[PDB]
Amino acid sequence: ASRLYTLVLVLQPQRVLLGMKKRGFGAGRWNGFGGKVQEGETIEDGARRELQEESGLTVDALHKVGQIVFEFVGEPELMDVHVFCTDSIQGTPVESDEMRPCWFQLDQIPFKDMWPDDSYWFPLLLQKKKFHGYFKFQGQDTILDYTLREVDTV
Ligand SMILES: Fc1cnccc1-c1ccnc2[nH]ccc12
Repeated sequence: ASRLYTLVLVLQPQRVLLGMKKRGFGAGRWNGFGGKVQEGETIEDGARRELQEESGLTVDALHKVGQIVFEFVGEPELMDVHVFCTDSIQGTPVESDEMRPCWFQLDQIPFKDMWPDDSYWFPLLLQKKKFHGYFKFQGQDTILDYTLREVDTV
């Protein structure tokens, strides 16, 4: 009933890396790096793979920080997004035809140009909290209803 996705935030003490997606689903918004998990791959391995594909960066250990389920009314499949963070990467962020990376100071996170749910859970990430969330959307701009709770085990 749900499809697995990953989302990785490279979050360091004073800055966070986001990428502006150029095409496809979510294009035109700043976000972390991620995508669909493949057959025979663990969620964390898929998170690591997608970070490389989309940003050019190599991460070793990833830390689980959240799970968010998205419902888009009128679409049957829920999107089960597993969120991870890291403070330690190798490589320089790469701009490609699919993605434009940029570092942001923590006070300048571009919420108006991000998915609207990020305004709810990104501040929990910044304060090193973990969470379970569920957001029901109509279209890509309107949150009809949501739940969001902090957890000790993701
Ligand atoms: F950007 C996506 C890509 N694939 C699946 C789900 C999302 C998504 C949907 C709604 N809000 C979001 N905030 C951060 C990611 C995200």
